[PDB]
Amino acid sequence: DVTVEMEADAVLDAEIALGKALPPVTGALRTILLTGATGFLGAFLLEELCRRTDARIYCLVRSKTQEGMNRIRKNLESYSLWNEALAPRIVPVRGDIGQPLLGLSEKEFQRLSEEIDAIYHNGALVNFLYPYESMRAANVLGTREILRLATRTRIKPLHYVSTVSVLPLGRKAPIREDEPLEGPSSLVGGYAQSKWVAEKLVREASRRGLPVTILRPGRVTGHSRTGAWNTDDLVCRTLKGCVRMGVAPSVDALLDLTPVDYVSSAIVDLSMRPESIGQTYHLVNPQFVRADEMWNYMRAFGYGLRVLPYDQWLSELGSAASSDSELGDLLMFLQQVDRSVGGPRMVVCDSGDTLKALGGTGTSCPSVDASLISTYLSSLVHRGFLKAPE
Amino acid sequence: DVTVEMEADAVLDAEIALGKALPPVTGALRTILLTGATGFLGAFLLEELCRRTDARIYCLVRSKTEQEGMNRIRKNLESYSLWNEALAPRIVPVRGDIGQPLLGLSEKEFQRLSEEIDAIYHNGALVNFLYPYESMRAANVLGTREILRLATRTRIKPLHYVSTVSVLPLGRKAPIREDEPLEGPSSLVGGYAQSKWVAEKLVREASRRGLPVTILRPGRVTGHSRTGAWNTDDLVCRTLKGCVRMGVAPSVDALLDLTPVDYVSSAIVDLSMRPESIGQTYHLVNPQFVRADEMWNYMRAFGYGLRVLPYDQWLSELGSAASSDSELGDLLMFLQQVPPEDRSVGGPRMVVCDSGDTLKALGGTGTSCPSVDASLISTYLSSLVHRGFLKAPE
Ligand SMILES: NC(=O)C1=CN([C@@H]2O[C@H](COP(=O)(O)OP(=O)(O)OC[C@H]3O[C@@H](n4cnc5c(N)ncnc54)[C@H](OP(=O)(O)O)[C@@H]3O)[C@@H](O)[C@H]2O)C=CC1
Ligand SMILES: NC(=O)C1=CN([C@@H]2O[C@H](COP(=O)(O)OP(=O)(O)OC[C@H]3O[C@@H](n4cnc5c(N)ncnc54)[C@H](OP(=O)(O)O)[C@@H]3O)[C@@H](O)[C@H]2O)C=CC1
Repeated sequence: DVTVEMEADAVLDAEIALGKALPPVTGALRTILLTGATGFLGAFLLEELCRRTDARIYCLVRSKTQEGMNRIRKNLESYSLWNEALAPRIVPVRGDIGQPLLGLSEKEFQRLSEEIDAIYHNGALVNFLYPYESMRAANVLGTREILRLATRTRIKPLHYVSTVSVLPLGRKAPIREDEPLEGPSSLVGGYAQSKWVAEKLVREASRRGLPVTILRPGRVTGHSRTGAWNTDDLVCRTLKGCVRMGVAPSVDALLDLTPVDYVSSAIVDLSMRPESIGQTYHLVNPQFVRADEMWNYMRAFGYGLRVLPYDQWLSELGSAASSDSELGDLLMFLQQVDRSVGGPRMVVCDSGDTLKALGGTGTSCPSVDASLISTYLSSLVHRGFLKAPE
Repeated sequence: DVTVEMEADAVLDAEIALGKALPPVTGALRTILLTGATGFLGAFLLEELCRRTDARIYCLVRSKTEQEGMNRIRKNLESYSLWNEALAPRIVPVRGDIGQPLLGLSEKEFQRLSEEIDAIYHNGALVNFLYPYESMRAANVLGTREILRLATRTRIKPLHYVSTVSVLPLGRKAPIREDEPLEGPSSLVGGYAQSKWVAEKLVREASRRGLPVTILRPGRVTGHSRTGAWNTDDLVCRTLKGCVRMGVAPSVDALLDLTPVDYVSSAIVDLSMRPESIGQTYHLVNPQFVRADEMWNYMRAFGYGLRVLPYDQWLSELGSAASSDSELGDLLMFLQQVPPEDRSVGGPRMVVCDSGDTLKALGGTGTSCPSVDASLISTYLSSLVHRGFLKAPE
């Protein structure tokens, strides 16, 4: 039972504590550690942090070197977020969070525990096929070693990127941001299981006096103006799927789409508030969308789409899968546990405390309308992922 | 559930029968239809048939033009050290899709094929262990249905059908004999097993209706016993590279089966030209079982270090390893999908067959199954190292 190994992992080592660590900095941030800079959200996080702060962003990246900066640079460039002015703000740090001490020597880790003022832990292995064991190192031990730095030499505030996937599916009443964490058993998939464990670890460090914010994004999607978006995204995969065979599923679940520019603005905004310490926030769209509505938006852009019950739609996918290898790659994702006629289940959240904490900021989630979809679709079209609607 | 789809599908359409078709050739074969000439066994089949008959081999191949299909065929055999340019005039490439009605031919092309072809070796099939039954319904079931339609169109054509030992129930007290009929659908795991089960049900119905058919159930088919030739996309090649790469292997209960392709090829051709074979079913599997630890000993002997762990613990370390390793992750997907009974301590179950009826049929042919030993495994690994699939040892 995987649950037996999760519980054991959710225990934080006794020596991960404030102990005799010097107090957190009270002035402005001078140096920040960000993980996941070569990823989707990390890119907009990195760029947002350069804009809203004057701190040097230390970016932990997997690479063979000065090769880290190029990975970072390329990543931001793929989203239209890079300028040369960013280069001096960014300090790549060669590492691997799936290793002890983030893959640094004892000597390098000690130096880091002295230079870093605050931590934005965004890095994680996101994979919807792999079992728990696959993501144990990066997600569980990665977070454990983050807490180890956060408490080493001098206290460092931790802004932790978690997911709403830590909450049980198949629930009518949205989940409030203050409700405590449930059993490990209520969870499906190795990713959710790993993030569940990680958040347990973080909550333990918080209860032990480390200054921590917990941010649970929902389904994060493209930048609402430029439409910049990760095409390796399952949502993106699924979109091409339906397009290319001209049929979409009916699902009774309410759909959440949170543009990444909101999510990243929100993270920075909430991280800058002393009131956020100890708090959890659901960074999801305040406004939910229905299945058929997104289909309407997509027809309007020009793509034809027959609408089928989810079940009958997976069947057609199965058949088509024997045709395309990309369509098959998507079939593997959808062929697990949620396959019935009303679609897959998915969590529903309240974002009350978030909307409240952000009411005084210029940070508002974009609304999901036909205009946003067109921004997204046009982007995928112009970038070659999709063929232009006839 | 899918067994209900399976059962509906195992029903051979009414019109697929003998009726007014001219009887089968009784003279020498003039033309042969071979499916799957771009695949592994088909390459060896094609070479056996070319060597052992004087017929022209019509190879149904997926391509944009005929000359591309010929190039596809050509390249395949060469990858196995099977090609020879004397074979070119022997081969008649045939553009089509066995997952399409009439194999992807027009009514006119289909009628003309139904006039030319004297016998059918149906070896083409979608072999995929991740996809569901619905993904392989087209090639395996309706593909087989359409071949049976060809075999009964205009004039009768004997069919030699490559099935698989995987249509057989797993975990049974006795090695399944070639004589026992098919069990129900419910006890087959995986879309692949399920589509082949359906396909064999179809072929047996046609048989019952009087179509001359041979049913040939290969076991796990492996590299050529002398050259060591083998297709790397193979799940057994896949698995072996894994264990090598991560320096550990699982200890399993199951008796393993290894059948070199050159024995399968030859036995299929052999049995097919025996008139005693019609209506009969044969199990082309290695008569001698090998054990897990035996196999690990042969590869250590070749030079590869291998720790031995229990399947579940080996499977767990595979999980850990797949974090950074796409191809490791890829392999992990195959094994995680197997039902709990075959993901346990002793590892995956696997079927055990008898090949008595095959031995007698292949009394004196010079055709027998090579043995599994360090020597065979050395031939196998040298090839893969040479092909560059494997890094050499030490
Ligand atoms: N809709 C969404 O995408 C959601 C995201 N989140 C969370 O946001 C965070 C970012 O997700 P997202 O941007 O979408 O995913 P990405 O896969 O695009 O980015 C993952 C980042 O994590 C890095 N990473 C993974 N493993 C390691 C490792 N062992 N060592 C160092 N770096 C590593 C990756 O570096 P590398 O390039 O080397 O792989 C990459 O930069 C994650 O924690 C995710 O769980 C939460 C809810 C929803
Ligand atoms: N260990 C083994 O290999 C065993 C194999 N078998 C059976 O042997 C036969 C072939 O096995 P194997 O050689 O290993 O597999 P391969 O995948 O190597 O060969 C598959 C062959 O089938 C062709 N094929 C698949 N789909 C189509 C299609 N829609 N139209 C035309 N051709 C198609 C392929 O052509 P293309 O290249 O264009 O895809 C290819 O020529 C199968 O019937 C299999 O069930 C049975 C037991 C064991």
